[PDB]
Amino acid sequence: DLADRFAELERRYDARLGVYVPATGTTAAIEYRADERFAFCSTFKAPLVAAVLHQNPLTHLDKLITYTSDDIRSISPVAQQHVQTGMTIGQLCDAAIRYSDGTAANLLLADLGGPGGGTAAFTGYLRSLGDTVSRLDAEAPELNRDPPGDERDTTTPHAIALVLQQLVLGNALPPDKRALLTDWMARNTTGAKRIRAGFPADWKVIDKTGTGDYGRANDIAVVWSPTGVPYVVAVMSDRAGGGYDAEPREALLAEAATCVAGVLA
Repeated sequence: DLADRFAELERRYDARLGVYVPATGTTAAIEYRADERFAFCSTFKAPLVAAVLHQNPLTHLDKLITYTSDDIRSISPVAQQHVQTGMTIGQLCDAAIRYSDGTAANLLLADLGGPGGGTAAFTGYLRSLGDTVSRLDAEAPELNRDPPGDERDTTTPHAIALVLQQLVLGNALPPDKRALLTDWMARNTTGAKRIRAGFPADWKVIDKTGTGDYGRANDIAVVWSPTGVPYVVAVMSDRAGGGYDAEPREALLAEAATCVAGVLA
C-alpha cells in the first residue's frame, strides 16, 4: 500500500518520486524508485564536507581560502559577503551545508584536488564508502542543469542514504569530525518545508537539501524518534515533463515524509 501512496503523490504532483529508508533491526527498508538515478543538485555538499574532513587534520579547518568576485558562479548567500576577507575551510563547510552556498562548495571541491576541479576526488570519496553508483562530474552551477536522462552528476536514493548513514550514524568519520558534520546539518536553514515539515515536531531532524531545474527537489535527512531511534530518510524528485523551467514541488517531499513517518511510528 506504501507504493500506491507514493504513486498517488506522483500523479497529484506531476512528478517522479524516489524514496529510500535503510533497514534497521526492527524495520524493513522502505523503497520507491530507490535505484533510479536522480540529480545530486546540492545534496552532495554534505558528503563533500565529510570528504574534506576525512582527508585532513582538524587543524586544516582554520586554513583561509582566498577567492574573487568572478569565482562566484552560483547562488552564494555567504561567499560574496566574505570576498574581501575570504573564509576558512570551516566557514566554507558551514555555508555549503547550512545555506547551500554554490561557491563555498566549488572551493571545497578544489581543496580536494585533481582532475575535474575536485569532482574525481569526490567520487573517489564516495567509492571509499561502498557507493559505486554515484558520480559527480561537474561543479556548480552546471551540475543542477543536466538533461533528464543524463548519467553525469547523479545518485540514487538508495546510494545516498547508505552514504549518509555511515557519515552520521556509522563509523565513516572519527567522533570529533562526526559531530561537526552532524551539528552543521542540524542547523541547516534550507529544509524547513521538506522532510522536516513531514515529520512530527518531537522527531529530531537533520538534513541537507537539493534543488535544480526540471522541477528537481531533494532532501536527505537523519531522523530521531521521540524515543531516540534514528533512521535515514532519502527523498528525491524531478518533474521532467514540465521541462527546464518546471517548478520544484516542496510539498511532495513533505508529504512523502509524512507517509514515511507513519510507517516508522
